[PDB]
Amino acid sequence: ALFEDIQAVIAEQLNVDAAQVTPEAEFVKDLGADSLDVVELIMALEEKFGIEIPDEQAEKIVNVGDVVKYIEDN
Repeated sequence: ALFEDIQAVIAEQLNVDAAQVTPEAEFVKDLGADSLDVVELIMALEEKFGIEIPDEQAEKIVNVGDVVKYIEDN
């Protein structure tokens, strides 16, 4: 599933437990990331899923739902 997949990349990149990584969970406030962490995370995801995330979109991405709903919509 695309969720378990991305959730995996998120949990390993941000060194947190999978159970934390929920659609509602925020990269910064909830998962302890800093802005640069999300930049690295996004690049690893673009790599993994071979899809480009235009900057306008990347800056709109606040939670794990935002990132998932993008990848699968694209």
